[PDB]
Amino acid sequence: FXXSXALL
Repeated sequence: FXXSXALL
């Protein structure tokens, strides 16, 4: 969840 792990 919350995108790819780049930002979150």
